[PDB]
Amino acid sequence: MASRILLNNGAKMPILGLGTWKSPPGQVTEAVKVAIDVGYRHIDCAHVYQNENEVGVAIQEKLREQVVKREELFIVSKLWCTYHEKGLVKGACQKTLSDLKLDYLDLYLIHWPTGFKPGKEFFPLDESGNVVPSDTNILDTWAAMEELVDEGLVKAIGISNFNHLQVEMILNKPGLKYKPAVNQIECHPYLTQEKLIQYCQSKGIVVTAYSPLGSPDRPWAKPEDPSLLEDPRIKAIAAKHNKTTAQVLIRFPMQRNLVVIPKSVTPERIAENFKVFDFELSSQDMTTLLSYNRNWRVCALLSCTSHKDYPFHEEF
Ligand SMILES: NC(=O)c1ccc[n+]([C@@H]2O[C@H](COP(=O)([O-])OP(=O)(O)OC[C@H]3O[C@@H](n4cnc5c(N)ncnc54)[C@H](OP(=O)(O)O)[C@@H]3O)[C@@H](O)[C@H]2O)c1
Ligand SMILES: O=C(O)COc1cc(F)ccc1C(=O)NCc1nc2ccccc2s1
Repeated sequence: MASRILLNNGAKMPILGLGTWKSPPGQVTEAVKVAIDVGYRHIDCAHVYQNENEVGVAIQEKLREQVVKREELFIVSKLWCTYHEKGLVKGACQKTLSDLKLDYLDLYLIHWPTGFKPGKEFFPLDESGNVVPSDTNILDTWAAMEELVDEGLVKAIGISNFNHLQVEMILNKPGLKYKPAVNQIECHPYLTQEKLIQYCQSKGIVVTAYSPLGSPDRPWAKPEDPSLLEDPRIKAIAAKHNKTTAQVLIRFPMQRNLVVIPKSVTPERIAENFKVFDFELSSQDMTTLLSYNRNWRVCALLSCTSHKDYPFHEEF
């Protein structure tokens, strides 16, 4: 298991990164410092997570300490839905750069394929609770992302939560200049994504798996939801390998040629989650884990389901 995967822009991306959604601003600086100390070289960020400044403090301190060189880090962020408008994309990227204390991003993603009305509110709603769309389309937003590459603000661009028809739309964009390097999507044994993954990989697009542990700290969790970390079938595979269930859940996408970005602010877990390069799941383990698919999503917000570009109506 090599540590980095080659992207279609010629750069190499670490297959294990640290997630930062829900990482409290008073804890995430130390979390990222610990992560870098124990070997992480890829951090997954987003403006909408409201903690980029604090993530940036950690990155900058480790650069200043000369624990790691900037060239050895792979920092990812994402353009929020309220910034899809052409004239807002660069400023959104620059705000993220300023908060992260970087002069470039390794990868910048369209966070969701849905544009929302610009403003201070991340989820602008009408009086009945429906998200208010913007009249932007994914193709023009993509052209705006391409400009960021051409101004040196980002080394690679990509997409997130795009279904295969939406990926196809970009691949078929008139005058397409840069193909997406990555599609970052939810993926775990309850949402295995065989079709979308094969499609993306067949086009040379690297897939990143988010919520690989099933996001047990998601704020909308319900008692009746399935629970990966507590699934006796997955625990059994972990026991066989003398690893934790979380370690199995992280190793699983790695063996599908995916990048994976588990989140933690707990130092012991940050370290545990990185110790996944010293064992191998069997082909049988892999197919067995795949067999647990439920088409169950952590991320699929009801208020956005009428947006014309809502991604999860399509089969894949
Ligand atoms: N592109 C998108 O739309 C999108 C959507 C969702 C997520 N993401 C990215 O993917 C990252 C990961 O997904 P996620 O945050 O939803 O959830 P996740 O990584 O599946 O799970 C995080 C949860 O698992 C716990 N945890 C971590 N390591 C553990 C271990 N070894 N043993 C037991 N529990 C453990 C964490 O607790 P503690 O932190 O308390 O240790 C936290 O409650 C996000 O942080 C974000 O960077 C992107
Ligand atoms: O979107 C993420 O990366 C993680 O989820 C969130 C993070 C935040 F900081 C704030 C909100 C969310 C959240 O509600 N995410 C669930 C979402 N589902 C859809 C569906 C269509 C369009 C946009 C969204 S956002």
